[PDB]
Amino acid sequence: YDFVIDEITYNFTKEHGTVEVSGLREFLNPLVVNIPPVVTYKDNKYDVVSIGYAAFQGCRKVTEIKIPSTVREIGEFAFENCSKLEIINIPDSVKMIGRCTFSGCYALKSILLPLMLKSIGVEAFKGCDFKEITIPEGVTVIGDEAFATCESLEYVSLPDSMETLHNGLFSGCGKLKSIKLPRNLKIIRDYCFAECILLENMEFPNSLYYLGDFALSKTGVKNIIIPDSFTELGKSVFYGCTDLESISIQNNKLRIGGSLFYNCSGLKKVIYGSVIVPEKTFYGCSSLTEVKLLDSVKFIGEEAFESCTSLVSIDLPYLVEEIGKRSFRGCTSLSNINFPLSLRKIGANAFQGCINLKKVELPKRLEQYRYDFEDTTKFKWIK
Repeated sequence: YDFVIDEITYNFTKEHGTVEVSGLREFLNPLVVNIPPVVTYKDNKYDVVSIGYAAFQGCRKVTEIKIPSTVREIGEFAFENCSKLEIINIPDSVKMIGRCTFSGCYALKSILLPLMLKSIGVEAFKGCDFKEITIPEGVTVIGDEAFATCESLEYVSLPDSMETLHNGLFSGCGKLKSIKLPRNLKIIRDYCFAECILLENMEFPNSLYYLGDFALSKTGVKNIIIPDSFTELGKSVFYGCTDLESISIQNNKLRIGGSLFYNCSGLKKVIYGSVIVPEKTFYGCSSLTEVKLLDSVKFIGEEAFESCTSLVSIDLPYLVEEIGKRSFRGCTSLSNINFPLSLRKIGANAFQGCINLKKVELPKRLEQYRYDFEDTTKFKWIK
């Protein structure tokens, strides 16, 4: 630092007659930091116009910081890991909250953002203990993981003009039950709501066409309908959702990654119409008991229904061409399945472990696939 006044250290900044707060007085061997708007040093007055980069980083004993109206800029990391910080104000002139500014402020239970704020950086509020936050209408960017691990957050108002939610924005917000999405939202990026285990109420705007990888993983959703307005779902979007009971994805042209409902162990009912059921879509869906595949479904991917141990019947629609490797492996309850004459290929061990699959009917043309069933399965061969 350049000089110290009371408990606070200062650095000279380029603008004539100005200083930045650079930290607190430290001894080598409830705490309120009261930042003044003006300090005098060696007969000259200096306006306190900014808080420096990492100025209070790791100051784990501070409980309150009072920031004067003259502060117009706050550096990245400024209050990072201020884990006892409970009380702080952001002056009206501050336009950006930078990277990690409040990351790790686990005791911070509220904040009011300046109405003229324009951007919120990566991880800006990661771990803060807010119950609610309102984002001013003019905020045009909110960075990755800005509210990740905000474990008390129950209410958030996003700017209504926002069109993209960044990666991991609300990852780990395990008290968030609802969110109102911006009315013209286009894209939800990867991990956005991952581990929002209580999240139940979220309506999709008509404009929303993309959900990224793991975007709704380990959420609280109960019944999902993917409307025709979606054009792409990433991988693992609903991975591990334990409260999800039904899904409907009927659109024949929707692009979908693998593992969408992997480990959705509460999923009971499926309606599915996309042309391909990708790899591992329903892996480990051990409560799944009703599966409606629309006539538009033509391929059942590798391991798609592996470990669906409650599924007794499935009607394969009349134009199915391929069943993948291990597609019904370990479906212990599976008893009733048809093999349409459009079928060209059955993958290795597709019906391994299907111990209750006692009788099937196949064309002689597919008899080489008999080894992909349990040796107890009896076959009726169609000439």
